[PDB]
Amino acid sequence: PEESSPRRTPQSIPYQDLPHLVNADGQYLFCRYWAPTGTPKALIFVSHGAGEHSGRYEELARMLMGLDLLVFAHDHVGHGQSEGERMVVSDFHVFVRDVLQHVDSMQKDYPGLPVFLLGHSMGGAIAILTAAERPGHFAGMVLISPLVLANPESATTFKVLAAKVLNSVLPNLSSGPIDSSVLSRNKTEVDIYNSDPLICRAGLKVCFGIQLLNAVSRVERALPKLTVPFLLLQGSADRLCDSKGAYLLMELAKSQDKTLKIYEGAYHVLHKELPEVTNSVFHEINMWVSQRTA
Ligand SMILES: *C(=O)N1CCC(N2C(=O)[C@H](c3ccccc3)[C@H]2c2ccccc2)CC1
Repeated sequence: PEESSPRRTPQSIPYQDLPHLVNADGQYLFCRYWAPTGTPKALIFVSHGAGEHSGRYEELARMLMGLDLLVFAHDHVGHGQSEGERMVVSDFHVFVRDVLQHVDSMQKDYPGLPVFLLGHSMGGAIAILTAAERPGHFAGMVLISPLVLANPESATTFKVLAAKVLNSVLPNLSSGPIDSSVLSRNKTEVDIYNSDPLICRAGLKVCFGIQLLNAVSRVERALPKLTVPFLLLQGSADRLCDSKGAYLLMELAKSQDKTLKIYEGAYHVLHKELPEVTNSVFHEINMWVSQRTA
């Protein structure tokens, strides 16, 4: 008997040449690490949003590593360089389970360190659910435009189409894709998003949209259990995650250490917005994590 051909990413790169982790379902997740030259003060997991991937966090990760944190991430199943049918998940909990496996694995290699989470959009719903599953385990969470409440006009349009796939057998159904111009007022960052071949810019598959509605439902039920410290950054003109969700998260979370910063006029991707906003986002995350790792 001979060993089968190396498992490769969806872009045909052997996983044996890349940092990776195999999840509970036997799926390979592509991993990224940014470690300081000294002994890290803390670990921080970066949780990307729907359709994107971990490579989009390069600059934020380098800033965090500059604070002597060991930053780590993986592409969620169905995204980027990880395995899985594109933007499909059997249940939304798979994302949370896989973050927990990676966090548990890193804490074995770097024991006794505080661990933080940083999430954007769906990645912020994943961070919230991860922290609610393990009360008292995480030192803090940084949320950038987390998915807590979808945009009201898009939630109504979807929930109707969703109950049509929920009543019949229609596997290939999909809604329309995101209008990339609403991601950011920074046109260069919108063009970069439109140029990245690791980003899935296809319309949302209805099955996946159902899992996002499950995520929103679960986030709402988790808020009375959420006690982790958090920093919440939200743009007032975000057409993807309505700002009303950020106010509801500040109100309903039980956390004793919660802070909200609103960026007036800003769109969704605050860490890739107009320079004045992006520089503030980086500075605020730096101060917030620096204060909680001293
Ligand atoms: C960050 O990762 N996200 C991706 C999903 C996106 N989104 C919602 O929220 C809407 C949704 C939610 C649940 C089921 C179906 C659709 C979509 C959306 C919003 C606005 C326009 C187009 C698509 C928020 C950001």
